[PDB]
Amino acid sequence: PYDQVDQLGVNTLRTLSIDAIQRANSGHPGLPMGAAPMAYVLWTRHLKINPKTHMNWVNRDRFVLSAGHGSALLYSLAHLAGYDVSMDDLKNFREWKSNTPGHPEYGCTDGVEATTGPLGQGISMAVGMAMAEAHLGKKFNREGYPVMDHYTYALIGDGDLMEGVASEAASLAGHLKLGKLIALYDSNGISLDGKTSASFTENVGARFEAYGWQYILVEDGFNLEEIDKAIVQAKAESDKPTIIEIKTTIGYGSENQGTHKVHGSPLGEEGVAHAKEVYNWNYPPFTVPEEVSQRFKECLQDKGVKAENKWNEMFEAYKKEYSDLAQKFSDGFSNKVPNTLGDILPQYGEDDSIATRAASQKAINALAKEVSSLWGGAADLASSNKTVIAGEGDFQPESYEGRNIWFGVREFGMACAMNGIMLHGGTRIFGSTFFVFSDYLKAAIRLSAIQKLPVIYVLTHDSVAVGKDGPTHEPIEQLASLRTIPNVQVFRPADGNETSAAWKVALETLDKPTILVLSRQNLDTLPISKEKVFDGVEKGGYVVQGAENEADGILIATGSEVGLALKAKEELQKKGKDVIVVSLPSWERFEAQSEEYKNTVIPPELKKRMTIEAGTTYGWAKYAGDHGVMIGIDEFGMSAPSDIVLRELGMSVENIVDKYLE
Amino acid sequence: PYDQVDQLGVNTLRTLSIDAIQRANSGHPGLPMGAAPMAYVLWTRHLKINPKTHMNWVNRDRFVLSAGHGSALLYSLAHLAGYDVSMDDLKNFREWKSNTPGHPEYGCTDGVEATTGPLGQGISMAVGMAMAEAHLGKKFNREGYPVMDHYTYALIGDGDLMEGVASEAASLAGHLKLGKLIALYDSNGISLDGKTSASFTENVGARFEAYGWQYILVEDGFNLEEIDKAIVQAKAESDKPTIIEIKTTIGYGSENQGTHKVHGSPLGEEGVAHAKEVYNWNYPPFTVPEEVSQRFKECLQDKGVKAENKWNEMFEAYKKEYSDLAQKFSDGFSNKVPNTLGDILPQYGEDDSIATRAASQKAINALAKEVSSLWGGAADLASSNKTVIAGEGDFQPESYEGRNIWFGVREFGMACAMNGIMLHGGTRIFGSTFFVFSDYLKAAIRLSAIQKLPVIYVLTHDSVAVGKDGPTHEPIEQLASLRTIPNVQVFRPADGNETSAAWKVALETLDKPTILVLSRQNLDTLPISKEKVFDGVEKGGYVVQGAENEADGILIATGSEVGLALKAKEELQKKGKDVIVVSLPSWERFEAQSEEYKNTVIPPELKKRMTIEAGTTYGWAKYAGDHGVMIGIDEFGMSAPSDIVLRELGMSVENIVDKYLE
Repeated sequence: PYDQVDQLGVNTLRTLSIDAIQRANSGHPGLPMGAAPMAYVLWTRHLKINPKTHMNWVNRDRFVLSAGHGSALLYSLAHLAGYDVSMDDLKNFREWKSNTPGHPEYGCTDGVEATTGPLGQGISMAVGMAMAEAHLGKKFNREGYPVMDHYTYALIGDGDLMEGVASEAASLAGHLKLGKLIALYDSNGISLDGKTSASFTENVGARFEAYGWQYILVEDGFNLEEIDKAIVQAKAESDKPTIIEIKTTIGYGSENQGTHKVHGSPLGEEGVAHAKEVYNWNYPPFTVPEEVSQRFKECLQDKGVKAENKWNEMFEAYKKEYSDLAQKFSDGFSNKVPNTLGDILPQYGEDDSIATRAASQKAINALAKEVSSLWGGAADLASSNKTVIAGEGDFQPESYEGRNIWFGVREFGMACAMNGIMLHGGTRIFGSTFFVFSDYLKAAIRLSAIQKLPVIYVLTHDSVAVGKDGPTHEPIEQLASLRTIPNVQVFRPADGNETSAAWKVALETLDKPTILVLSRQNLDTLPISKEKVFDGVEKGGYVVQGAENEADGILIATGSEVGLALKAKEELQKKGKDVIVVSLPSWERFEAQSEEYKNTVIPPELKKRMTIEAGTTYGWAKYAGDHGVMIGIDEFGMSAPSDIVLRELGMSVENIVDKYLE
Repeated sequence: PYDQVDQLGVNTLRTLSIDAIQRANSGHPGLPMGAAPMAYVLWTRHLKINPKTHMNWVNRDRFVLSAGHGSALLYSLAHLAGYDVSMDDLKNFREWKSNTPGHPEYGCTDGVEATTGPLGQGISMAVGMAMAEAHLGKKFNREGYPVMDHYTYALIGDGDLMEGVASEAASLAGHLKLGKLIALYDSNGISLDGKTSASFTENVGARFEAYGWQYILVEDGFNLEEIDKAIVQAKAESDKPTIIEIKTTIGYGSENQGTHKVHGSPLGEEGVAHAKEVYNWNYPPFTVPEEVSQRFKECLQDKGVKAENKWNEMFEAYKKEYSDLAQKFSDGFSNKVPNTLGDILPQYGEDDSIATRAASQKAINALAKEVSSLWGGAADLASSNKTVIAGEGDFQPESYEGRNIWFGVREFGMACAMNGIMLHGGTRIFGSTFFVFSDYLKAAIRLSAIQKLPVIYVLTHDSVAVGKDGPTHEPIEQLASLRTIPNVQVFRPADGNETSAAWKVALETLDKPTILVLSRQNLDTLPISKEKVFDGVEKGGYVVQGAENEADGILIATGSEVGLALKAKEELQKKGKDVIVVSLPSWERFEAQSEEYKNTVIPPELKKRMTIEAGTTYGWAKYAGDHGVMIGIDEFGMSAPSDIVLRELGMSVENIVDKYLE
């Protein structure tokens, strides 16, 4: 099974990682040193990948380093395995423009499946990848045609297991019985500040068992043979996901091994030498020994090529027997969308009154028949958010084809799962909760943005118009929270047509997440054509009603406040004041337009402006100008009837009119 | 033990709650109906409180309804118990300005210990309350003087237990062996969307046991006697916190009992009648029966008065035997602070170079001797944040007097615990993590703000200057995230004197949380006096260097960018341009100043302005104006040496100078 060359492999990982860190004079040597043994066994015997085709083989096993600080080990693996990470790349760890950055960045480095610096999120994404494999397998697989059949692995440490979000992900994964998911827990009794037993002395195996996982202990984590065995039993147990606790010694080889001092700093030239002693390692820095290159070739590369070719062959047969199906399987992965979205989506007449959450629910159902790769759910708020895909089944172990995911009351875990689902490929995902609770998943939105994933977030109950549930349930600052996240687009639709148009844009946008911000209360339909609303929303902002002749002023608004501005336009047309009304459903989309376009919507030279949005005024001075007035809410709300809360916080016609006139 | 009158009590809670909800035509009747039995047993036999003194008795048992949607039960209890919640108040549930709002609001209603609409946070705050009781008891208690000796209870449901943050809190509570903490779990198999088994089928008892809690099952949750017994065993087990799982039927009495339909909506007049049938209840709406009033008086009120008086008597003896101690015990609760803070805190000379995280560490240690009620810790980042209180001990079961809390990698649980610590009273708490991970605890900051708690958040590693760790670890949008939260103050100190001044302000501010945003890299000391910096920081913004005569322009900056602006002032004084330099360490504090003061710092009439901050430009147009230029970063950062990242994202002198001149 395992012989002496293999140990020289383990130690090649150790040394590369440590040399990389030492040359950068920056990085985290402890995990590489304690976890090379486990990573070696996995990558050489148990990872079904083919580096020769980079990350394009859709049925490769997926590996995630959730303990993202172990990056130097991941790169050393990617290099040994044959990905486009060269020795020179390892020598540029943490250097400007390198493909070997401080924490792993998906899209930056060949072989890196996920961006994982932030703790907890790596494993919770892996859970999403595993849900996707299960979903797709059940939808597409057939007698003799295992088209979506693979494992999901996550390497995790104590930090991951302390984070709430990894609890939410593990509970959800246990309930969904994701038997193809396996976690390798590098259990070394050390976190950054010191002994883990200063804060974390819980029984991890038992918790995991309480979730419906399988727990396996490997007491000797430098025993390659035992790790292999544990992974084999993890695989045989396909009714349950499995966590393998692997007892290791952090910083193995340093005088400081087993202490916090090896967690987050280079060893220094002395400590690198001392570890090389203990390893009986005599090679110069940044050398791979020949027998190690050859063992990886043997174990990993050649096996990978043959499994991909046997999958390509099996696949060509699939596509001939089950033609229409395999075409959908391909369209899933390539994100094909129909040209008729504009016709498929619901349209609203000038008399319609509908809440944007309900108009979103109607888009979802109209879309589900035509975009067959679309699935999603709510964080135990499908009935409140309105995010049931009617008659399309529930995603459960006995029905992995069901398209309605029941995330439970797990906002952050939901978001991270959606990231994994999208890293996996093959579907379009959406997830809903209340906008005020976007604070709970904000760090995952951040990761959607970094990783450029077109996750769709459906955030309902968007303002103090929520009413009786009171301040904790009434958003104020959450638009500012999400608009500021780079590489996102936030749409706050003003009626049902804007809401349909926002969903179309969300389907057509493939390199950033789209966030839809939706009302609880009914809103009137804007008095202009479908054609113009769709154009305007595709552009992020547009004129809803111009001035007959020369404009006295301009009202710029979003969401539910656009109807308010339309009313204030009427009241003001009396008093002798003819104002423009602009809807600005997305700041980000609006600013990506030409200066020419933007000038047509907000006249650079017109200076009597009012901005109106039920949320903080922070940021609005940009459109309001030195001379403008900002109507907004910069205080917590209250528990009262909707109309009273709005009136009292100044989201009224009378207030907008008075403020424009004073 | 329990007799027929008691059951009529249980049913008074049920009916009041349901009438309250029905009249409001808004609210959540399911939990009240299924959990009155448990709440009755607790409040009448096991809650050591005295309503006659409201919430002023510092050693009362603390009760938290974590399932905040059960508010109508909480108010019915507060009313029956004798708090200032009248029958008329119950008739104004969810009505404007009522003291009976939709979800419970601390500070709004007599008898309400915590604001708990957002799920997970109620129990995690309770954990903090329990840590405070343990801390204070160990510090102050003596032979025959149990001055801080009481229980902490939390009533929780399935939603709480799905949330990550309640896992972080339960793990931490298990590790700290908080034996005075008891949770009552209303386990009814139902969440909002449907059966809990659609998403949540884990073994809660076993997880809780894996944390180091005691688990007790009460299979018949309408058996008053069994609940009582379980609470008695929970109390006898003082080595471990205890969760009591109480199997109930949600909406008991409705045709719809045991379904999701009773979770979040009124029953309707029909269903209220049908529940009253099942209860054999013949009274008119909003009636308390006489024997019930008398049983509460008997069980709860009179016992409460005698326990408080016996504590007052025991206390007067304490204060005479242990005088200096009991004076500190009182100063703790009243938030007394010395007048010499300004002298105690570290001061920096014009040559000093220090990172604001390190200057904060020095303030912490200088403060700890003089403010004896100050304790705190880090989310497994004490060594990175710099939040070790030197030589003041660790907070652990064998040393509950230790003042350094090891929260582990539990940002959100840390924050919520700090809220509970502050609701409890008796200390000043601070907690640290990396600023980029404030996203993880943002919902708890929100609750500090709502509840007006002067929690201190120490957020380090504030910008892309972090460098090699790369984008996931480099804040961009997080200042916008926190500045927009109503009722907070965010300070981004520009040197060590501003950092000392910010800590003083944080101690003196008692009605909102203070957030300190701190640098990783060293910053130079600002070239002006201690006196002027302290004045300026107390004011939120101020002039650092004026123009010799007439100003050509103004540079307004924060944090580390103030030193940059000072350099650009030198380079610009050449080219014939004399500019003002303003430091704006806190927007919120600055805007609370008079218009007169603000005009002296930022001249209303001067229009050549540049704002400079290493983070998003969103919001800055307010100070920059129509004609100004905003220097900021609106993209994710990169993994590279600190100085290169700053240069490339334009946080340089050369860029500020060119931009001011073009």
